[PDB]
Amino acid sequence: AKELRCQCIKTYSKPFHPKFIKELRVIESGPHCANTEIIVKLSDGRELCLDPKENWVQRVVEKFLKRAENS
Amino acid sequence: AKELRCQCIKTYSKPFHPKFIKELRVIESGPHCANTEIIVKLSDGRELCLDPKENWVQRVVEKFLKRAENS
Repeated sequence: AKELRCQCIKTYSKPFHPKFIKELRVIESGPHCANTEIIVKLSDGRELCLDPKENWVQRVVEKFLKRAENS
Repeated sequence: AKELRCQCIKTYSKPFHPKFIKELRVIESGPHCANTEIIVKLSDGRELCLDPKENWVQRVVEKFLKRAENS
């Protein structure tokens, strides 16, 4: 219990399409973060962090849910 | 490329409250699963699988998003 950083320190400043998203990850404020961070994983086997502060993020992410649900 | 099982083979048949949920995980149909599975992680450091086929799942999960977003 000394110093803990959020799971996401930076974000992605480039809107994309869920076509590259295969796995979604959302972590609520934890003992390391006092806020909320929406993480994601690309099929290429990579992991990035999005900022819910951007409208395009709420969209590309919304589509992923509507796509994984309709599947 | 021989045999791959879905990330979630079983599900939870007991509705609960997002109060125990700290991290959410959603994996769309992959090379191992031809469908969609909503995984989740409890603060206790455990991981289970929910079935979007249940209405209470769409609710406790919906609250998590509305809670992590309002935070």
